[PDB]
Amino acid sequence: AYNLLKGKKGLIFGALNEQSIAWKVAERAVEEGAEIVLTNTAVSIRMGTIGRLAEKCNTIVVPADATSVEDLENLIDKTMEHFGGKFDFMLHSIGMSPNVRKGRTYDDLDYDYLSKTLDISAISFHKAIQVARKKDAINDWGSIVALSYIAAQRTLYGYNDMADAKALLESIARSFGYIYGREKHVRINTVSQSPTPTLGMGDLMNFAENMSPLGNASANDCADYVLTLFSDLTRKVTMQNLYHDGGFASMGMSRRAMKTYEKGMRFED
Amino acid sequence: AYNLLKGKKGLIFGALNEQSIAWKVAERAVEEGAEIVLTNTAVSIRMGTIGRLAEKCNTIVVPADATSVEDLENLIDKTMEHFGGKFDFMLHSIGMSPNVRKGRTYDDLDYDYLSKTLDISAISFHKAIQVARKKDAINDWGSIVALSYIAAQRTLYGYNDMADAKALLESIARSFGYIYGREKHVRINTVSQSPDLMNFAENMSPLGNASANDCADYVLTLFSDLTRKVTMQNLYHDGGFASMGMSRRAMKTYEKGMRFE
Amino acid sequence: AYNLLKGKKGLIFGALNEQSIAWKVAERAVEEGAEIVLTNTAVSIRMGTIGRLAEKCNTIVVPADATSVEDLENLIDKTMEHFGGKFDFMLHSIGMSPNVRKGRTYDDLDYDYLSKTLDISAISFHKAIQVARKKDAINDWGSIVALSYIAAQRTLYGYNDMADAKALLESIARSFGYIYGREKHVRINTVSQSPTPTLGMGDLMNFAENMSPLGNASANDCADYVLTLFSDLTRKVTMQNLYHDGGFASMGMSRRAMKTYEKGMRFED
Amino acid sequence: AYNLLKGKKGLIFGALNEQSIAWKVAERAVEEGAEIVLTNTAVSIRMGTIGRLAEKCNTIVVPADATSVEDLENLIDKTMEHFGGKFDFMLHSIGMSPNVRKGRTYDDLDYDYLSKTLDISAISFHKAIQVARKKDAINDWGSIVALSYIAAQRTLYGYNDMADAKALLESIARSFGYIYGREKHVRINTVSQSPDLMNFAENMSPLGNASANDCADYVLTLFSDLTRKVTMQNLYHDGGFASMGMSRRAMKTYEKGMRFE
Repeated sequence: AYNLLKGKKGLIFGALNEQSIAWKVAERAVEEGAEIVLTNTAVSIRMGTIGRLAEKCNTIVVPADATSVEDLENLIDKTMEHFGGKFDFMLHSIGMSPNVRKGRTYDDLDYDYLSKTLDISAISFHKAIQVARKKDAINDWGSIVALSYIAAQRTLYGYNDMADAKALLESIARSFGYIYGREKHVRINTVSQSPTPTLGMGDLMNFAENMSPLGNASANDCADYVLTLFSDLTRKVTMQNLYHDGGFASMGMSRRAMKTYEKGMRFED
Repeated sequence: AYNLLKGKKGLIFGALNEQSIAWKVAERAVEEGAEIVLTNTAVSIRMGTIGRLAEKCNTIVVPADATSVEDLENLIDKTMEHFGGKFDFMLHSIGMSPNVRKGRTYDDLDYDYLSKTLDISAISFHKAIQVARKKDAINDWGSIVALSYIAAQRTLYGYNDMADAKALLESIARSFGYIYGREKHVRINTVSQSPDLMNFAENMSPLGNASANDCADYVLTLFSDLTRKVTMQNLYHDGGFASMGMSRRAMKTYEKGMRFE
Repeated sequence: AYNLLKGKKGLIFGALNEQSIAWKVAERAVEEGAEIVLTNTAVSIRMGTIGRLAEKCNTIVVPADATSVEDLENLIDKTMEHFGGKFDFMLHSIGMSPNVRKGRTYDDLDYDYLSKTLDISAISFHKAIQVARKKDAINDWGSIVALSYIAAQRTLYGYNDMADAKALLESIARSFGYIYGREKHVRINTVSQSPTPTLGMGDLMNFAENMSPLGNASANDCADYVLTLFSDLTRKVTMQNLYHDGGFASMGMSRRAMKTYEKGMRFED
Repeated sequence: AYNLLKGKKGLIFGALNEQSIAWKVAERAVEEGAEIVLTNTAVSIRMGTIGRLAEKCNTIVVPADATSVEDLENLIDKTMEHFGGKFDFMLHSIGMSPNVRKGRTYDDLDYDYLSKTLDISAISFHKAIQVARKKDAINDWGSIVALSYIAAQRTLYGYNDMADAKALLESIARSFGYIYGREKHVRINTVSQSPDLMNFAENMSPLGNASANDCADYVLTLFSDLTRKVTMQNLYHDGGFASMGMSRRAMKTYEKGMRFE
């Protein structure tokens, strides 16, 4: 409780449940003296899950499909209403693939499903920032963050069209980082996070834990790092893809990972 | 004339005119002993230019919208009929942004325009590979190349949504490289080619900018058996640009600009 | 003044004068509630410059050639004495090239001078960390930072053998990051900083200012960012080369840089 | 046999035995119509193995400690005498760590050992290029390659100070690439080659690990005129390893390891 975000206002997407990273950013950002507004889809809100978080953080849950420019124009107006003007930061934490959910392989994509994957997981970020820019919703030296994963750089079996969506997301962070930065000094970055619970499940989380010298970064560790990016101490950090993974991105082989791999290869013999 | 591609068969997208990289790849690939099939839009073919290349390369041009799975299915069928079965290599050299054409700023995109940008410039690559995979069109140890640009990594003002499309294209090369590679050992790579920006890149690059002729020669290596273990790479072909922070030549021009200010 | 480094102890190398980045990290780290020890060469101290900073921050200036394992073993003992035990963080900010100073070009190196360049600018970092590790000088979840520059990745005319030294420095951060991390969860990173005053002079600082949407990062901006890395909020950030450059690393061409370049190319005609 | 290097002349360091990449580069380079000169340490030559390669390649082996500027001066003189003037390409394939040989952990390095590691594995590359530049030994549009490994970017437990030496080697390629390129248009690149680690890399890489034969073929492309605009690059030649996060094959082996635990 350093009061890092004292007198700072933000919008957080993608708080579903207590386990979700955007949920932890929300409750941890207020803890640091921030006012926030929450958003998710009606089918996400109606369940009644996020409302509980929007009790804790005081503040409101504004319904919006983040792929709908209309829903985003409403979201920004209702967000700016609630704060009584501009805000400082925004957390984008959205992404799913109908290709993954319908069990299509990467060499058997449905291209309507792919358009949805790219729209929900990446273009939504551009849409959210463009609506904000047009309504001048964000103060000078504000901070926009989107969550990403290293499949954007290095292919992960079964992660499918989400890898390509994360690459597109990270590029939008650069492209829009330049425009918003040269104009109003607003910084835009991606945090490339460890695989986190709720093919990003059991065996992969063990591999990444063992490979990473500091182990996997928790959702709480992620929330911790993101606060730094919303603080004035990261003002000159923009257009970056920041690995938050206990060193995973910088590792070829750990002794601990090889010890497991060698057993898989040798144990029987 | 090394006969690098003797006995090899190729499909080439994006040959428009004599200045096109894809055009130079087609004529160099035939010089190196490859058989090829050309493809572009019906409208491109109708303008009469690509027919000149098909005659020189002793082959056919098959009309296809590369964003249309149906057209790509027809194309792969006609290509395999022309060759009498499977082929070895494929060049994707397509890309266009309606947002750029209409002079839209990056913070005033049309999202229907952006959909077209991504589809023509990136998803068209996935579509062509997936149709080829389903028809088993490509021989084991085949080679697929798409052309890209460093805006995929580093922002160029005014390159607009094409930067994001290139980032997506390069990711498709990796995603599909893994899938096509593990089975049939087909390699998939992007060549990040050279492009006032032209003058800046020329002076920044110790060897100067790569020409379309230069790029054609480099792509031949990737279709050759000599690059069989090179896959899922984004290969800078730019006379050193991607590895430069500042050259003497580029700094001298910039300094003169600071003094005229 | 968030009290980020409340009850935290560190060692800072390379404070020469008020303009120097390690000087600003020192005075800014105490401001955030840290105790520090200062070090430089006798010829740096004797001038009497750093002593003034070691008045402001209370604490001592311990003389040490950071290329001498003997001087470093003394430094760590005297540092741990002064704190009455282990410390938490360490700032490495050392580097020069006799090749640069004697005006030799990269294709006319003196190889004794190169050994010195690599030793002062990179191997010194390994030496400092190895001495610390052998004396268990650093608490669990401690943070080691070395300052670097993008010439490590992208060649800069006239920057000479320093580019190769920065590449070697950044690699040591990874190599030692893994060892110190898997054992005692100590994180190790490099901050790749903007060109900063005291070929990293006038025309280059203008180019980097114009190219970077947020302009060059100051020594004060750098000190700000480094505090985040010493804080508990970056615990899972290790083996990273972190660009702090107003977006330089992520830029191909800004409108503002091209406006200057086009004048250089066209103005006369 | 493409005659890729017809009329070209090369100097090759690091050929020890039939299994060496440098050995395979020498014999493939001659097959492709190059003339070469071989170099290794006096002690290496005395063991009798490399003389077999010099006979096959119809050439000489010149003794040189590649860390000795004096020996490199003698080598470049003898090479240029053998060829009757300038040559086109050079392969650096040297590297050894006394710290690794003596089983020193990375947090217990000997700094005299580390000096030797850096000198043999990295600075030797600068030394050879600088001596070649001063004697103007290399033709315009020549090609210099050194062999590297991805430990330069991503940490492998037990690869030790060799990881840092590879990071330094790759930086020298860029630093010297710019200087040699701007004048004489000589390209300088590193090839980041494949290497239980061998099994892990084989299963992670969609195409499997690159062999020394594979690497020789790829290096031929970099000595050929077809790669003239490729410089200051670190080129992964690894069947896709550098672009992989996790493969099905690698994950299956790892899963079996988790269950045996």
